[PDB]
Amino acid sequence: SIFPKISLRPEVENYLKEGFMNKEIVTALGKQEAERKFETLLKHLSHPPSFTTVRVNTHLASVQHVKNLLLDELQKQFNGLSVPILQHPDLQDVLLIPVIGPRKNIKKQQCEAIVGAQCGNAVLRGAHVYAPGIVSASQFMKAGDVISVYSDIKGKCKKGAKEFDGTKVFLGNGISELSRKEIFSGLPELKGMGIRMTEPVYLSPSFDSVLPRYLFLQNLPSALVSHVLNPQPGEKILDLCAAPGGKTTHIAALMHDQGEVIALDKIFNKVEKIKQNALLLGLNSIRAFCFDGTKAVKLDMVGEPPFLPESFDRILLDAPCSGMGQRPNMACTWSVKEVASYQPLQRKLFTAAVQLLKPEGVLVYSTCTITLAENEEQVAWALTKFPCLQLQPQEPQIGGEGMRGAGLSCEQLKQLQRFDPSAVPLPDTDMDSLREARREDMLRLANKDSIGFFIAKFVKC
RNA sequence: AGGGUAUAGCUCAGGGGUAGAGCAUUUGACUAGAUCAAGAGGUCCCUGGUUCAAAUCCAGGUGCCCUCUCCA
Ligand SMILES: Nc1ncnc2c1ncn2[C@@H]1O[C@H](C[C@@H](N)CC[C@H](N)C(=O)O)[C@@H](O)[C@H]1O
Repeated sequence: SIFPKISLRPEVENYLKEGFMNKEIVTALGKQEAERKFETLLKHLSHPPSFTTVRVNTHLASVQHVKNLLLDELQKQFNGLSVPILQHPDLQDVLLIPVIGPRKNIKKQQCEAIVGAQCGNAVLRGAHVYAPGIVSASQFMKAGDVISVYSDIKGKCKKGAKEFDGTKVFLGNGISELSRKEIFSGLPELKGMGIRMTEPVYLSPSFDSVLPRYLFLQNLPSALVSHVLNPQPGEKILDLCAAPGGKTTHIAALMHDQGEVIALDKIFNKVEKIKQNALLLGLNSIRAFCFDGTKAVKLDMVGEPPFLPESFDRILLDAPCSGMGQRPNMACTWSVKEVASYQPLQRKLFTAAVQLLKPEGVLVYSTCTITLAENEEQVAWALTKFPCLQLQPQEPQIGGEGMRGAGLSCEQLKQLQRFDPSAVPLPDTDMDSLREARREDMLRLANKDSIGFFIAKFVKC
């Protein structure tokens, strides 16, 4: 609708093109169709998901209670607007709030401000602009000025600049709470509110300091993964790549905090974020460690990692990925070598995971990318190198089936869960569209118009 | 068969030979700054290799990073 295609390097876009236009897809669909599918995808990746999905912390508050509190909250934030809060029938602990946008009738002010691309993407998802996000502002900006926020999607604005000739994207208008001086004078690493969004292009609730113990902002497929893994209370679970611990805390909540959830991560601060989250939401079965997942299998001769092989009941490999399925992602200035730089690491982590898995155990491999080399190909490779593993059907089945190209059978592809951003057209929701909307339409919208994601389920013998 | 990155206080260009921009900071002028001018600034991460010569190219080392909703 409103935004152009995702600004990719020619080589990168041609890489992905090679991915989506392979011999098998061309055979089963034709070039004229597959190409349009690809372009539709690239057109969709620039726009926010049409649904703000919120995971309920069932270990501290029920879904009903949280829903009511969030009704009061939306009553407060939207000055008494009327947006519904659906409850997913398949994902029992997930709430859905529709996104009101885009709004093309926003009048652009003269006082401007430029945020980081990531900050912009956050704002489109219903976030305000906090001080560390602003990388540019009109030199005459005072606290209280109604300013227009623009997103430096290319990430080319050098911080502190008073002018920018590069690529900007209008995010909406907001009331500033800081002058340009207060932000760029001296070097105070200051925090807090910077720009209170009052007229965003996409209208979504702000989830900063609201019910921190009860909520967790989480994409629908991400919340789905922990359900697919299906952890039972009392088991031993381990997710190699865990931080900041969304799926970790979710797993812990699904087990009623009864069992043992070991979370690993490579970066220290990230592990600290895991611990902070677990302590916040009230989960005690979570134990986080700063450790290389590729070297997590015991070899030398000495409860901390590394662990003995076949010592975990269930393992979640939420492997690091290109993140090409991210929405909204209006631009990506990556090298092709950078985009395809993940398959080896994913394979190492996968091997380490299989070694650490008990027989009859479950291994769930999940990415947030769209590439074949990081998804279906990794499944084929996994089923080839490890013959003990065997692909399993999943519950709940929500996303589409696997993409042809890895040489898998249709029976195998039906057991994968690939979420396609180009599944359904972009819904330009407004209040009139809200009122005359069948619920079964909204649910399908929430299930289809999502970020790029891929889930695969394995069992050991 | 993992990758990217290290340059001025901050944010980043550049590039085999005399160190660059924006902002911040300093000074002067004009009526504290939506004004003008002026200069202050860096063993270019460590080590080794190629080379007449490496801040630049190569290798190793180390630090930081590779969002899977919101202090960016
Ligand atoms: N070799 C590695 N071993 C363990 N963790 C890694 C490794 N490389 C990257 N990571 C971590 O993988 C994480 C990828 C995250 N997106 C995981 C998100 C997490 N699954 C969640 O749902 O909240 C990064 O934060 C990395 O710190």
